[PDB]
Amino acid sequence: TTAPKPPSAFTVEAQRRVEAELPFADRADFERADRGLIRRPERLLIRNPDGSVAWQLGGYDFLLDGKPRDSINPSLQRQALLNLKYGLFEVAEGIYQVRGFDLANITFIRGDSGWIVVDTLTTPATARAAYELVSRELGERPIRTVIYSHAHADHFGGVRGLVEPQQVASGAVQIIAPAGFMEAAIVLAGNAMMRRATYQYGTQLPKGPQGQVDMAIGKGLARGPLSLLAPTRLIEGEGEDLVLDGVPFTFQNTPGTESPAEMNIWLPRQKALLMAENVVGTLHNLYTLRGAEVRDALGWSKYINQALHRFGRQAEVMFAVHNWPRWGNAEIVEVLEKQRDLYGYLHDQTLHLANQGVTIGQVHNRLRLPPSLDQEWYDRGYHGSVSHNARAVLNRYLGYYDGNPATLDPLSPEDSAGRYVEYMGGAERLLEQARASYARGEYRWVVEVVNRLVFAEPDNRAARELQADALEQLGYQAENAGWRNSYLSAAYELRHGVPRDQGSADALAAMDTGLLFDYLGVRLDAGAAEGKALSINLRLPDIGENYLLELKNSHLNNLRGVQSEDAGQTVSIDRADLNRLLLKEVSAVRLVFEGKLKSSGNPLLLGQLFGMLGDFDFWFDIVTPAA
Amino acid sequence: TTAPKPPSAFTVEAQRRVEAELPFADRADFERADRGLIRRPERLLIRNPDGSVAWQLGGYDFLLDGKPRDSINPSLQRQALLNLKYGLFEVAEGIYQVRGFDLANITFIRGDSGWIVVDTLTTPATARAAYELVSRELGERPIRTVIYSHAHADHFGGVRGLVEPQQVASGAVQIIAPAGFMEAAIVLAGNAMMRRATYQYGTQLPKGPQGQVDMAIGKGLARGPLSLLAPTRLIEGEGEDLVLDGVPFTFQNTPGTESPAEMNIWLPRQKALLMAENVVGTLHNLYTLRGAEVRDALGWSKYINQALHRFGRQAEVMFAVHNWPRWGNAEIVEVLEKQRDLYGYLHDQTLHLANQGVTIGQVHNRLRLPPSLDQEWYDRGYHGSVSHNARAVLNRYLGYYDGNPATLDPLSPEDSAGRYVEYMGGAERLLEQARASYARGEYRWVVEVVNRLVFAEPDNRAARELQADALEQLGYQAENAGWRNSYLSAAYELRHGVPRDQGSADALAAMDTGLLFDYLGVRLDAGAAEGKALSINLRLPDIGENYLLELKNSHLNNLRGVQSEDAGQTVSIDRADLNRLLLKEVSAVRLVFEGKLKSSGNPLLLGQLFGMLGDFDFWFDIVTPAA
Ligand SMILES: [Zn+2]
Ligand SMILES: [Zn+2]
Ligand SMILES: [Zn+2]
Ligand SMILES: [Zn+2]
Repeated sequence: TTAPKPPSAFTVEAQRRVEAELPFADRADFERADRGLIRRPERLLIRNPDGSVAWQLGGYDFLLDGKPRDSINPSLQRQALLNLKYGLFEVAEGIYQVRGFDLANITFIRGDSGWIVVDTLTTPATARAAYELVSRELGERPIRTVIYSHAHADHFGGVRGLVEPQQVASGAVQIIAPAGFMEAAIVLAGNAMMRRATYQYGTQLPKGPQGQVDMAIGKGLARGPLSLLAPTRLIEGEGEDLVLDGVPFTFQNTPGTESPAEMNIWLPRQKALLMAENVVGTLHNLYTLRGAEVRDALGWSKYINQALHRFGRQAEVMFAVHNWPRWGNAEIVEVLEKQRDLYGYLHDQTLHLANQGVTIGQVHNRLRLPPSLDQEWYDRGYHGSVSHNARAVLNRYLGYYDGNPATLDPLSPEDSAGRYVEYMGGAERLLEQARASYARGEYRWVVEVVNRLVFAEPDNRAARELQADALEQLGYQAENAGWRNSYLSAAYELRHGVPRDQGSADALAAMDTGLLFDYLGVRLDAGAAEGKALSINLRLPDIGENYLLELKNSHLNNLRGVQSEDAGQTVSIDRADLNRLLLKEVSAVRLVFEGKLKSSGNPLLLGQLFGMLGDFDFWFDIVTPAA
Repeated sequence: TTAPKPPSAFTVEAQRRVEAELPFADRADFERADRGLIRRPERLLIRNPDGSVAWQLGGYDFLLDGKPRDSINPSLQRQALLNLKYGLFEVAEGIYQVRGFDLANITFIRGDSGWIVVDTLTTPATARAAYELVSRELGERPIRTVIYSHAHADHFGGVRGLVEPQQVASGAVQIIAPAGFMEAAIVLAGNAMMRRATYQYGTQLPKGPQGQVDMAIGKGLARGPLSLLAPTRLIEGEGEDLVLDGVPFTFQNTPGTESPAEMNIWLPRQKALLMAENVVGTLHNLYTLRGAEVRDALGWSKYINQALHRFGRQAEVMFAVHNWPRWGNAEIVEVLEKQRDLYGYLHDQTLHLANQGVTIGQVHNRLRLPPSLDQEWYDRGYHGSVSHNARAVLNRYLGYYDGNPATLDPLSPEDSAGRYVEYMGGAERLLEQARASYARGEYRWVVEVVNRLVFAEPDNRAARELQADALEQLGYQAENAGWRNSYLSAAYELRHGVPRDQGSADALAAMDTGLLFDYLGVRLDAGAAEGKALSINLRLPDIGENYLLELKNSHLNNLRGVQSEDAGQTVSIDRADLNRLLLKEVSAVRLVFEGKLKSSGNPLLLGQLFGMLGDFDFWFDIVTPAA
């Protein structure tokens, strides 16, 4: 059988262990997530221009009844309910939030003549909707400044929902971001990341006690087009002290990079500290399970300390681009201290264990936070985990190899799986020992060993089913939402198979030209390219940039600011029309005829180059070897 | 039995496959490594001031006979012999090298009045010795400029062998390095890296056909004190065009970082291109098996291209800080192109496979260089490998997790080993199936499966022995020197056990104060620290720096440029005397009495803090669970 099973007796007992271990009697978050509430609309349903649904909370109803569900980790269930505390809130005099309209919060500060808005949610429809709500409850006011607190999609994504390019062009609206917003806003492993994110986000799970229940830092991500408007003022260096529509701001940039992607925001009139996504109601990821390059817990920790000493030591309220605010100085001082020490202790004690020989394969089973960090709800691994962050720190410093040459040159799991199964007595004997292991609760073992069988025999229904039951129990047990969603997506794929059926113009525009040709380079099919040599001068006059493109040895190179007399073709074309070409909104032919793609030399090269570009299927296999 | 065994029939056949696959008929490297030779001393033996031996080539004699040794990969044996081509060489008019006096080369350029020297080998004795040799053959000339081509120990390490601080202080000698030399010259996972490097360097193997035979980019590393003198001029930005002792230089920095750690060197009078350790007679590491953060193959590839277009297209000779030069423009153009396309194709095709779902656990078994890159000796994985570099690229972009939740929360190998062994019929039945696997040549399997048994039963002599035989055959087969040394060190540890018996003042001086207290932070024992809270203002007046040290929640913080009125102790002390304190050259007591460690507030804190600092045992276990 293949539907979700009930929590086992062991999982029930794991959930019990969690309530013994954690301070459920500390209920103050509930008193915080409700404070200053001005309006919670009855039912929230947000629609896109094309009529798809962007966001909706009704599927989380099962949680409103309050009652325990042993197929959800109880700590995760606590975070799940809190995240349901959506609507328009006051944070302090002239400071409002709409929370729970998307993954992130949006922040409206009262200027003398209009709004200063921090962040824009994920997609225009949810922004427009946050704004509609502000305007019914507080009075319609124009937006004079949008501020992007950092270079992520769930912060700049719904900007077109709030303002139009004409408003930016006239100077009616300024967009403010940290220097290096545009370098970081934008890929080269994008298909892999995205596929893997279907697990972390649980894009195929039902909302329900046996599927998606939360995303730690929000309920989930909104579904809609992606928008982006270039900022007009950058905050440089360490930061800058500005005044906007009469209101004083201090921006504190991620230190001491030339290219900050993020900044804290201090408002001295309200003594209000807006922490950027460096402090949230959860340990954050140093490594997102969907894959990216490991973050810097050491720098993270030092940046929080810098905030603590600059603003923390006078703050009356601290609030965030995810989750809910905290009020009062002592409370703010302690949280800052703890968030600081949590990233620091993750970092320093991983490396303490690593220096004593503990490996990337062992550290998550050795490292434990000390009580003062372990016992705060905003320290729980809902989003990042101690387990995968400790591995990530170690991986940043020593890489993926554990130093035992038994693992230096390892066979692919699907080429060793047959032999593991043979050495184990065959499929049936392996299944039989595994059932006994399951019946003892040994899920972290069972998923390891039966996975050897799924890779050996991917069409073995009984292996798949058992593997799924075990992964599912792990997911009911997970504190971590990405972990839970992963566990249940894998079970879902193993029981059913993967979908046999199945780009933002703003994001392509934001992409640097070098990076674009770097991506085209990743698309290059090496088979088709073997033995080919071509080179082409590319001139993009709308943006005043020249590249040299050289295909040799099955590698596509691109070199900014260079031209060669030896090129086989010289192609001139605005970046703007190159973007339309790449997005299939226009054809090469159409663009020559219009006199917008001029050429000289061999007119065929560019096309030959484009024709060697392969594409990727999205729904690759994860839990089985490739089909 | 426990001594090295003979190559198996399979290993013999693997070595044969290598000679069928590779262009041994391309012998030109031999004609290159000998060109311009002025002197090769008869026997090379270099001694340290304390009388230890720093360097010596006599142990490599077995290779001089030329004849095949099937316990060495034949391609590796080729690189091994070439690296034995040591001594004083002319590269071009007024350009000399001493090669094979240490891991790296040292370069002497003829100035009007003296030498300009590029790089200083690993330790003073080998520098002094390189210089002695130059001075006998070419005339003794003073050194006016030392240049560090990049921020590694085997480039700045033997500087005190060439010049003294008084010479730098008077202005008699300038030291030139890329901006950001001092940020990169210097740790936090140093014990782990070092222990692991005993495998990669083979520090316990005999020199011999069944032990160490080479280190790819040199014969090996010299044993001696580590020296470092701060540069006096930095090359900023993209680079700078200088003239030194009459001779024109162009420095090209690693682009477009503010903090270059490396630079190419072009000499227009000789049309001579000195490539920094970005181009060598080998694919280099993006990831060194001893562990560090993954390098940037994309940037690497673009930097070589920039060199190609700036200097490559007029170069007559290209030479290097490792291995031997290449002469003539066409040859130089092609190599540059290929080295460029090799890092590019590693990078772009890893990510092509990753976008199609291939994982970090599979990519090394899928990626193959195309013939035009595969068939050049300077493209062989002697140092880096295609196998571990492809994994490293993927790890940079997606991290260590393969996306299958069967591997998200894995049991430590020593906690799953019992069960793998139980499911496999017990120790004896597992050994018996493994012997049959061995007898078929299936070494990459055997080391995987028998390792499960060594972790289950580390005192099981037969498991250990079999595991060692298999790892040893893998090592005889390895093209890659770090891989070979690892394989044979693991065999060595499994047969014998690990050593039951068992800091540079210049390097500590070079360490930034923040980074030093970051390291003390890693030394902190979390047990001893639990529940403790102390804070201390540190003032270092020789260098004009103030730190705030705050111990809380079992984490030590340090904050540059800040003081607090609330500190429990204020300690003032020159960085210079703090260094002596840390190196046990002086005591705290001695330094108060001398009036060099002043205090106020609670005089005990600093000592209490130092007393919570643990230390690491060097010889931790790798191939067995901890003792
Ligand atoms: Zn973010
Ligand atoms: Zn966010
Ligand atoms: Zn180096
Ligand atoms: Zn080097």
